[PDB]
Amino acid sequence: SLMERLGGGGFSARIFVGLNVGDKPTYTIEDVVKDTIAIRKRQGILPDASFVAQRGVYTEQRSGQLVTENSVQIIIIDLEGLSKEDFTGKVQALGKELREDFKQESVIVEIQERGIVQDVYSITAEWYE
Amino acid sequence: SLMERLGGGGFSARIFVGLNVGDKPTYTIEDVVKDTIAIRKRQGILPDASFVAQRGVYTEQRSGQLVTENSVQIIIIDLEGLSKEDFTGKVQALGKELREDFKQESVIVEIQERGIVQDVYSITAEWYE
Amino acid sequence: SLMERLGGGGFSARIFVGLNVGDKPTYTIEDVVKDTIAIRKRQGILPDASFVAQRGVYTEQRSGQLVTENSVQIIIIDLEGLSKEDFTGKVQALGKELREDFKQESVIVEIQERGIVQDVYSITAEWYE
Ligand SMILES: Nc1ncnc2c1ncn2[C@@H]1O[C@H](CSCC[C@H](N)C(=O)O)[C@@H](O)[C@H]1O
Ligand SMILES: Nc1ncnc2c1ncn2[C@@H]1O[C@H](CSCC[C@H](N)C(=O)O)[C@@H](O)[C@H]1O
Ligand SMILES: Nc1ncnc2c1ncn2[C@@H]1O[C@H](CSCC[C@H](N)C(=O)O)[C@@H](O)[C@H]1O
Repeated sequence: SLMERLGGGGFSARIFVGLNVGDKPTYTIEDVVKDTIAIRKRQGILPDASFVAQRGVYTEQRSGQLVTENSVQIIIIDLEGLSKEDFTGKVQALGKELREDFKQESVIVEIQERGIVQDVYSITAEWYE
Repeated sequence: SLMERLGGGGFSARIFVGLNVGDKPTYTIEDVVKDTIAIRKRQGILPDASFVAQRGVYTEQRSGQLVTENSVQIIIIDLEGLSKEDFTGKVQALGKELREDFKQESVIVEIQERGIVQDVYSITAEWYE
Repeated sequence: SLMERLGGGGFSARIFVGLNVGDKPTYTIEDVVKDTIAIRKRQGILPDASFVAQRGVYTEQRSGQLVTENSVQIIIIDLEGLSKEDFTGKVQALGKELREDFKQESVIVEIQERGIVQDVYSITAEWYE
């Protein structure tokens, strides 16, 4: 076998997507897998990724209620050697669309370069209050 | 949606908690979720976290027996902008209490700052020998 | 309890192993656990590790087909204080053997030092074309 060293700037990302809508369990990990594939295909990017099922604990921003849900940790290693701006923008757009598609108040996105965190973002719904 | 960049020094932690007591499967991931919520509430800290089910392999320290168990990886991203000392101390106290509550010989704690590991600790029972 | 700070250069690794052979679901996480234990024992290294079940999305290299499979993320924290070369070589050998044992086209290996990625490798089958 060949020991192919990955090129590029070593970008990766983690996205956390919950599966409750409010306090109601609603979605499944496979829903997130399929939606992520669909989004990334429309970006023209290699969709390859890992999806980890989790239990998540989250404090709702508006009410302060503490909720426990199933959630998904999406792990993306850039295998295409994208620029920082290209990779970051495509991951941010994916996170923003996942938030909409799953009716989420927040989606958390973490961008890394050689494992060093460049940015952690909370993508937050602007539902009118 | 709003792309809220997380503030603070970028602290996060990982805690590994096994669910065997010795070679006996005993606990579940939901037990760890509930206990973690309870501990963190008593700390006055936001409990929000992710919990990943795993299979773990561990060599017992006293006997050298190799055990395979279910285990839990707790992932904590600091969203409150705590100081290094505050966050580190609260994570260490959580790990220490989890070790007691689940009758564990070891709990592993990893503290990161912008993804760079600051400390890896094994919290080890002092059972008399 | 004792708060034992881990020594060494802080090496760790992640290995991603799929459970499809081509487009056919074939293996299970427990197969990977058992094979990893067996390999690491023959290396004379402490086998201790964590194994995370995942859903994985992968583009096949030769055909371009997009496949969704179950997969396993192996997380290895070096607790023995190995040298960089020793740890890296033993993780690479484990990844290479896992690729063979599970009839995989690719296995992904990531080596970290204090969380900073030193290398990401794709271990790729040289099946004759
Ligand atoms: N501080 C933190 N550290 C680690 N994981 C966290 C976290 N805050 C949230 N998470 C993870 O992020 C997931 C989604 S956050 C909450 C989503 C919710 N359903 C909504 O509508 O907004 C959680 O389930 C948890 O797995
Ligand atoms: N070197 C290593 N690298 C990665 N994960 C490890 C590890 N050593 C232990 N772990 C993880 O840490 C978990 C708990 S360690 C063993 C706990 C045991 N039940 C006790 O009573 O002490 C394991 O199940 C495994 O998931
Ligand atoms: N770019 C990427 N980012 C994150 N995870 C990835 C990835 N590419 C692959 N993976 C992970 O790596 C696993 C194995 S890669 C594909 C293995 C396949 N069965 C083969 O025979 O080659 C996938 O299931 C996925 O979990």
